[PDB]
Amino acid sequence: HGIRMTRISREMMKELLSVYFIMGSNNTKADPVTVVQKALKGGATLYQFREKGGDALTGEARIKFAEKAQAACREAGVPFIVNDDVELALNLKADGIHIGQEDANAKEVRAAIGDMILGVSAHTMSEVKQAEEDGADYVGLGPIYPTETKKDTRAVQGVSLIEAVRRQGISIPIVGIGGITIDNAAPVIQAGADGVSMISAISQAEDPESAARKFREEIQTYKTGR
Ligand SMILES: Cc1ncc(C[n+]2csc(CCOP(=O)(O)O)c2C)c(N)n1
Ligand SMILES: [Mg+2]
Repeated sequence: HGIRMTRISREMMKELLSVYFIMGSNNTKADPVTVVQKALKGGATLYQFREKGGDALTGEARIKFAEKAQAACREAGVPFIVNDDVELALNLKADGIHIGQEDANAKEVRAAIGDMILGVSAHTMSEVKQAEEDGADYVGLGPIYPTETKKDTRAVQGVSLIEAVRRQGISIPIVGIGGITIDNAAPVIQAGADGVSMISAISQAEDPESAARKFREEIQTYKTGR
């Protein structure tokens, strides 16, 4: 994953979304970079650096943590995505950026980042369509199941929006998010998603490596079987 000179293809985008681990320092009681390393070794296919709120790091300390997480992703051969912070993404030469409905407007972010990967969180059909017309490479849909990791979430929607987007014939890359565990991931893939994303199911696991590996095995099975 080098410096891109073309938009990512939908085929490659959908492969990367399979097991999409998201983490910051306030999401684990263990050493944060160690947790990221273990998730990548077990099989996460994409990583998002999300360091915000709670007792998150700030300043130089947050930047130095991001550089260590990015180096972990380079050693594993997995792309590094930054949540929210367009300037950090550009300064680190991240592989991409994830934004939501209250963040910078997708059209302006797509202008600022060239051919980097762009993800948008969406909760409704118009928001998916808008994200696609704005130049997103994928959408994050949810919350599928109840979750407390992110404070301010929208209402729990199950797989309803995923099915509705596939019914309207839209083929954009989709990752499901919100309260996903190894026990409830399969239906997200059966409804038509290209992957699952998680924080707690991996970051707070007794054994994050084995948790990542089990997700990778299960998601592969269900993508072939739907
Ligand atoms: C790919 C992507 N889609 C959406 C979001 C926003 N988001 C929605 S629910 C949630 C918490 C999940 O934690 P848990 O797995 O512990 O329930 C997050 C961070 C994002 N940052 N990235
Ligand atoms: Mg955001």
